Amino acid sequence: MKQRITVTVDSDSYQLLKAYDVNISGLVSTTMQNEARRLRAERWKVENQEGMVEVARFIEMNGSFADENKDW
Amino acid sequence: MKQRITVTVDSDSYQLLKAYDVNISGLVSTTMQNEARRLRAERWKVENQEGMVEVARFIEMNGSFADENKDW
Repeated sequence: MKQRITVTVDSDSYQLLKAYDVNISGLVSTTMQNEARRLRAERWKVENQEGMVEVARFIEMNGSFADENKDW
Repeated sequence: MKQRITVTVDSDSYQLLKAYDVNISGLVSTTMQNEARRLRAERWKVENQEGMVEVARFIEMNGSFADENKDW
């Protein structure tokens, strides 16, 4: 069978991601796999932060691109 | 008005999170806000499946506690 899990966004941030990469629906269940794997009843944290992205800072920014071709 | 993002999981990991924390739908859009600001998603889904969490016995179930638990 299947389970329809739907977060009615438009107001929530979902739109932002899909607004620039409407490839999250799958992500939804993916973001869980991570929170799922790590899921094991007991879970600590307190304070975690080291490297941020790598071990200094990298990432790549092109500027400001939406995600639509529009009409022309 | 609103946008219905429906990731019919049941098979996907979504269920894994709701199975032990059915507090993701709203979360979905949250994970986006972070992936929205930073707008730097990633591509790395699953490869194959297992089809056996353990190996002993696990016939059709209806539920009892949490969502898919037994006792503790």
